[PDB]
Amino acid sequence: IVGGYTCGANTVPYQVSLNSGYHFCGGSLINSQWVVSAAHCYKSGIQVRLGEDNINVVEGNEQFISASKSIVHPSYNSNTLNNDIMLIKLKSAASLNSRVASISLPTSCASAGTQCLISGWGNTKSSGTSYPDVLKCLKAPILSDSSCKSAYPGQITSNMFCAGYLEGGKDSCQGDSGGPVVCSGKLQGIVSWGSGCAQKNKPGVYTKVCNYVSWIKQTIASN
Ligand SMILES: COc1ccc(O)c(-c2nc3cc(C(N)=[NH2+])ccc3[nH]2)c1
Ligand SMILES: [Ca+2]
Repeated sequence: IVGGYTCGANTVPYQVSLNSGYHFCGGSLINSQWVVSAAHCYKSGIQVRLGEDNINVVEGNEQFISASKSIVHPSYNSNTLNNDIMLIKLKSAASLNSRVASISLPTSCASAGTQCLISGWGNTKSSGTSYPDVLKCLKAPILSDSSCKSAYPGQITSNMFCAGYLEGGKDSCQGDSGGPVVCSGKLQGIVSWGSGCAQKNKPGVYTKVCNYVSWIKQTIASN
């Protein structure tokens, strides 16, 4: 997260760290046994880490659960990143409390101008790598589709939305992928891609979760 602030331990209780021996992606807890992340975060050997704050120290509140299966969206395209969403089922259910809680799925999509909270342990520099130990937060607004499409002409599908600052300086970055974009208490986006990080006129692009709620519910209902 570039230009963000320290969230504070356990203030984002649905945030998970996808770990394969190091933090590689973010994710969101949607019920005690399922996590939602981005399809480009897929790999086998995924341990889901809940209740985290400093990902390098065990401080208490952490629950490490192995993924029983990951379900990448069948229409995911790794060249365009269209349908960049993945569901991970956990081997065992997490104990939900105040530090580990699920986030609700939206009933409607969000509008441009909606302010959302993006969080993650991804890079904090737009030039070079500085990964933090604790979770960073950034409040960013969803942008209008016309500004999004003028920024990435021909690269935005109806399953993507832009959120961020066109003047540059604040954005999500590498390491943040798969994590949550929460607006008004509802999961509206999944960190997906961007051109560099916090560069002017290059806002972050996110998976538009409101287009997948029936797919998520139908898939969880059958697995
Ligand atoms: C270069 O290697 C990788 C590998 C996986 C990623 O998700 C990313 C990545 N770049 C990203 C850029 C952004 C952004 N909003 N500017 C957000 C997530 C990203 N994730 C980069
Ligand atoms: Ca920790």
